[PDB]
Amino acid sequence: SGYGLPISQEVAKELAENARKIAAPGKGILAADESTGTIKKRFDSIGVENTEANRAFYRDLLFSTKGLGQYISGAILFEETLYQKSPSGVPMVDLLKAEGIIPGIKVDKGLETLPLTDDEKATMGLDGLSERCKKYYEAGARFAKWRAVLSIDPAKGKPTNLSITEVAHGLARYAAICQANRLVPIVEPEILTDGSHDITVCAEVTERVLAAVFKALNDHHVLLEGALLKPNMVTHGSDCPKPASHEEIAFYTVRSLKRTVPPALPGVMFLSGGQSEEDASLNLNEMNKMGPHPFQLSFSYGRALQASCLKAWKGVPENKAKAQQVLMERARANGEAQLGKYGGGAYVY
Amino acid sequence: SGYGLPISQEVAKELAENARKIAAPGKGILAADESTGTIKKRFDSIGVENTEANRAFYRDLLFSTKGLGQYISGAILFEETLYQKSPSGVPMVDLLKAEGIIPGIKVDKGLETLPLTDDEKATMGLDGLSERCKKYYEAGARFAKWRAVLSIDPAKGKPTNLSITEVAHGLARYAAICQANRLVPIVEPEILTDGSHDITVCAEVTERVLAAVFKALNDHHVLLEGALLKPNMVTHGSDCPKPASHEEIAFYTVRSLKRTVPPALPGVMFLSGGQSEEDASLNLNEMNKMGPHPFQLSFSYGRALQASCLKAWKGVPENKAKAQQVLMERARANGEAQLGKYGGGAYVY
Amino acid sequence: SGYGLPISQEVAKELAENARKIAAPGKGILAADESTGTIKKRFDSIGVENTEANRAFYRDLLFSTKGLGQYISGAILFEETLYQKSPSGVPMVDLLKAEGIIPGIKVDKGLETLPLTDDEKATMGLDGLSERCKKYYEAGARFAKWRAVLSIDPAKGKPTNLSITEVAHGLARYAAICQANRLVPIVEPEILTDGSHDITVCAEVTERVLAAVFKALNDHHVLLEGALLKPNMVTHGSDCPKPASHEEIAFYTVRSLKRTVPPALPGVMFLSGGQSEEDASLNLNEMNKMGPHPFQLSFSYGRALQASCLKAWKGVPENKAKAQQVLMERARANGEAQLGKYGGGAYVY
Amino acid sequence: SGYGLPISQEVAKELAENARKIAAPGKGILAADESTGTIKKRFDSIGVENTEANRAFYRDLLFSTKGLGQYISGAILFEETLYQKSPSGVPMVDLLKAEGIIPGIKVDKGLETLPLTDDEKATMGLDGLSERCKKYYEAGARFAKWRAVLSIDPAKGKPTNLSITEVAHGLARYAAICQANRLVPIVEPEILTDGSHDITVCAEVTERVLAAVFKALNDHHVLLEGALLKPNMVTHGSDCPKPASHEEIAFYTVRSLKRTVPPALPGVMFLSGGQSEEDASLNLNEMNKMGPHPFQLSFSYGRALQASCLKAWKGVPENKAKAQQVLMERARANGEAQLGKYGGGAYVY
Ligand SMILES: O=C[C@H](O)COP(=O)(O)O
Ligand SMILES: O=C[C@H](O)COP(=O)(O)O
Ligand SMILES: O=C[C@H](O)COP(=O)(O)O
Ligand SMILES: O=C[C@H](O)COP(=O)(O)O
Repeated sequence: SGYGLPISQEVAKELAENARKIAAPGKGILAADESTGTIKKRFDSIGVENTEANRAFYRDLLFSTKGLGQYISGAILFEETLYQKSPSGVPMVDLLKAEGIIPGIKVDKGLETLPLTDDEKATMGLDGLSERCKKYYEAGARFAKWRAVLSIDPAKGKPTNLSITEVAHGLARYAAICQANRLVPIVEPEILTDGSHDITVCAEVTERVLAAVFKALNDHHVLLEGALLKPNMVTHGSDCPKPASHEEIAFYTVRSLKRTVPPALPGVMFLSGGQSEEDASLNLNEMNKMGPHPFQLSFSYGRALQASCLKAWKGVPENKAKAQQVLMERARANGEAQLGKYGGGAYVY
Repeated sequence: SGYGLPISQEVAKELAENARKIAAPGKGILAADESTGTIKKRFDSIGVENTEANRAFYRDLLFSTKGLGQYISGAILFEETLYQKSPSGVPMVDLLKAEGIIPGIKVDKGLETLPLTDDEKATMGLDGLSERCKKYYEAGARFAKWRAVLSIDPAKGKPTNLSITEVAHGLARYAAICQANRLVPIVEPEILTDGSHDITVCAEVTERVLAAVFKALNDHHVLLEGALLKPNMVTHGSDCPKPASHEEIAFYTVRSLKRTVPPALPGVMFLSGGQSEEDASLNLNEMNKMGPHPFQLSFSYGRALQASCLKAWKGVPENKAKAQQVLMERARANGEAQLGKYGGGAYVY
Repeated sequence: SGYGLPISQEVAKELAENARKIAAPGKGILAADESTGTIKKRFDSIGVENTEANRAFYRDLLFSTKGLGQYISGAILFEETLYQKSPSGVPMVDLLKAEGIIPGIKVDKGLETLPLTDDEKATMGLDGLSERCKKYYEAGARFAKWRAVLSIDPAKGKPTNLSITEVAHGLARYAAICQANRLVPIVEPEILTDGSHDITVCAEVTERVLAAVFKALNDHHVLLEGALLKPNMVTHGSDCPKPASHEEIAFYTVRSLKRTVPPALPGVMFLSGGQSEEDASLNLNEMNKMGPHPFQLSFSYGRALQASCLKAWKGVPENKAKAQQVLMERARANGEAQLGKYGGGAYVY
Repeated sequence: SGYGLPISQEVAKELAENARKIAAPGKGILAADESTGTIKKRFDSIGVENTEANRAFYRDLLFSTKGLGQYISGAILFEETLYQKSPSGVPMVDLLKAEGIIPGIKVDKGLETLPLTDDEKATMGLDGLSERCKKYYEAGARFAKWRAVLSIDPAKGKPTNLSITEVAHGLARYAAICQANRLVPIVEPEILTDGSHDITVCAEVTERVLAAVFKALNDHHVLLEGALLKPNMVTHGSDCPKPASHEEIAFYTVRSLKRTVPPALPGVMFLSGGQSEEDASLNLNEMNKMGPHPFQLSFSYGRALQASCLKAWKGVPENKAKAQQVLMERARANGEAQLGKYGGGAYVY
């Protein structure tokens, strides 16, 4: 009767093979999909003018790092970069392919307030998405990313039912559209750290959100075997004076996932959401000392892979090698953390 | 806590006043929002080439009909027409204002298949909708329309849960966005007549769909006082050899509405969905002999107001007067039907 | 396919005829279904020992009041009373029939905390309900009542999603079971007045609860034509120093109903929930000066019909006539209030 | 705000420890909770009169089998048996304790048709359940069982939305009540094999049902760490002429679980639902050659553990030893199957 028509075996096999390649042991994702405006903030941190040439130089600096593919399975790109050439004229996608890094593409169109909420956000982008996915696949992308955002505010009842319902609906539609176009969807429901709530509050909210997200994925006929999750870790709020221990973050994060995520999903690729480079590595490492797990626990890091790379680049060209060196140090740290083998650098029901 | 923030009293009052003006006794809506392609079919029925000049001539023929505002409270426009001038150079909106007809604007971006359904449709258009609503309000629109489509197929389980969920979600988001921009949303969940199902099947499906739609409107903080519903009448499927009597259509249609539609909604403006001009009038008339009702039962007709107008125009200019004459005959028929006073032309639980 | 099987036309007609008889103009319900324990509190207010003989005397005092049927369409009984005889040996149901008052029966089994909520309540009683309904119908009952309870506490997020979901589920199951056994279900989702919240908070919560209740009634195939609603009025919380004006209570109460209740429902029979006898009458009267309405707005009062009757009885037999006199005064007041004709005694979006 | 209050750490630890003991490697559950009537059918198969003495003899035959605890971690009892003594006067629970088998208790009150469905069933029993759980815990029970039933009928749209919603609601309420009383809930949503549908239809329906069940468990604050699932295997319908291969049943069953069941659940204890003793063992064995899994895959078998035991007993006393011998043969077979080590006896997206 009215059940989902069967997905194409050929398409399903491609999605599942690529999702498992992205969630490969000892590897994770480099998130380099900062929009034209978000990257301005980054370039401002080191005093660089946001010219197309500078963005091309920096993304070339990242993707032409020799040996990066030992630790990086995929790279999320902004649309500009997907169709960009390096200063030397090499397509960015060809830099990735030479390292065997799978290109991915951010496909949402950003955030808009839900009417009559206290500044809670819907993620836009479904219009034309299917046609965009087709073009992006032809350009070399094999996975996609769509970011939704929720916030915790006990006094205001955030996240409200409408926020959660909207986030889940947008992610499920986006995920099904991606899979119909041969792109592995990264499902990113980010619960922001804003506030002074405890780690146990983050855990409760994360559980409620993921339960809703995965029910909606099921309702929309999303193939978990060919999808990835990119959630927040479970942590104290950012206004808390003391950060939770790495063991605490690891425990509550794994618990929240095991309570809500069906194990057909091949990989959970965490966002770093403002954490320091070293915390992001140590928190992931601590989770993978608790393994083996029913899914790969790994990373999809932007700031946590690039912070020191930017401060070492400083917009100054000649120290490109130094900047690439520190990117490799962080890629190695997080690849080792995926295995629970990172040596440091720099049950509750 | 996490309830809807209060709507602006000033905005709410405008929406409610305009919704009641649109649902005025003895009046209804002229649906003239045929897209550039849908109008080609119409012009083909009488052998007219779909030039911008011909579309402008025909829409001018409609909106410059003297005295049309006695029976027509509002006119739904396609975007082209909202910003168009008549052949004589008068803005289409000024033609409407001269008759005191409120301009309205279709804001959805059409239909797209839901992945892994049997050709069941999502309605697209939320991206940029809020900004479009602002521009359309400045151009003179005071209400909007968004068409969703469902079909009945018992053997295939249509409409499936995913279809209904998607339709309701899109309509609720669209309605809340419209109201945040001072536009009265017409909520159109059209259940197609395709198939050979009985009128009682149409009634069951219509009830399930409207129950879902109105729950979602509530979830999204939509102000029913400043909204309108544009549903199918409840009828036999179009493949049935005998059409249901007008009394039967009237009974099951009113029953389906009274079982699902809260009476804060000011107006139900039916689509004609393929009915003949005379059936559309007689079916509405029969419902309003059953009055008084908790909401206005009226019309938002395209074909049922224009069919004979087109065949009388034939693309030939000079018989503009004849064509306008027959438009007035149908506008009067349906205005009188709104009052249950149309004289004809041409309990089950 | 998987839609509700059609209700029996014969059963549906009986339910709809009896629901409309209960919601008759100028009449309402006497709620006399105080359990054996709840009545102890009442008898304690005037110093009477809760013997079966005293309960029989008092219920006989109520139901043998000459002319009560001019204002009382139905009487809700506790099970004991349904099978009880007056001190003179006349069955209580025969007293009701002699006045043409329809007997009704409370069928829930009281409240139990939902695990891991802050003392939020499920209503129990579905087990054996269908068989109880059959016996109660044979004993003369023609409608039933099932009380659910919610509370407002913004700091604790009450009513929580689980509370609302449970209330709606229990009411919908109970209502469908009643109708399968030829009993009109009174659907009572009582939002308690406890707290210091504003009337606008009560309105928001009442809207959310009723939207959920009526969606669940639809999901469970409940025939609205053969059902009744018994909601709280919309008021300030009981800890507020100033009580809302009668005009304010009337406005927000009617608005909350018209925003959520489909007009196929024949009647809304308010609970008085702690209001004084005179407030209960004046608040209902004010709503029916705002008529005519899409459904009957009337009363299902316990305390608001009996408070002075008890204090006049005092457990002293001989002043049975005085007590019956004051019951008639309150029955007349509320019957007149149903018509908006009570002369007193003793738009916001 | 309105989230679940924290479960008691002491209660949670007990539930999780007992759930893991029940789901112990190489062991599973003996389902001996046949009601007084269901056992009549069994005794009739071999011509035994359903006297309390015969039931006591047979349950004693089962539970006094020497060495049974090597393969049986728990035994589900009917209430009669929980408070029964063997013919020799030993309490049934003491027989279990002597083998280290954990006693469990069936707590539902059977099935009742949902009004206006085509004979789809609600499970009754929530009324008084919490108090029953307390008494059963004092009598020695440490886990409970509640059976819901769904059927597949594509032409009738079964299982309908109402069936699934009801099943999920009843299971979630029951599970939360059990855990509040220190009993591990076995969650049994049995999809019947009735019909001629393919194994892929069973897989689709099983996925939809389990997705709904686990969302409802989350909504009701059920601790997955202290719960167990008892689902149907995924198989062809019982009217199909050819039974699916053991490899096919194993593949689709594991897939349906991994697509819907969060891995915090410690154990999935399959019902045998009419399968032969040898099929039940071989199908489980085939699943555990596919291990290791994110949860224990094991058995909760009635017929598949007792069929030959009954036919060997024949109601004749003296061959008690023979009957116990064959029970041990089947207990060993299924314990070995839990490990994927049973030697036989007697990717699709
Ligand atoms: O974490 C996800 C990405 O950083 C979001 O990028 P964006 O802010 O440009 O949408
Ligand atoms: O009934 C609604 C309108 O006729 C839909 O117009 P459209 O086909 O151009 O979207
Ligand atoms: O308002 C409803 C009834 O007064 C409830 O009676 P009860 O407390 O005995 O359940
Ligand atoms: O599979 C579960 C049990 O066999 C059900 O026992 P029952 O039929 O007595 O409820």
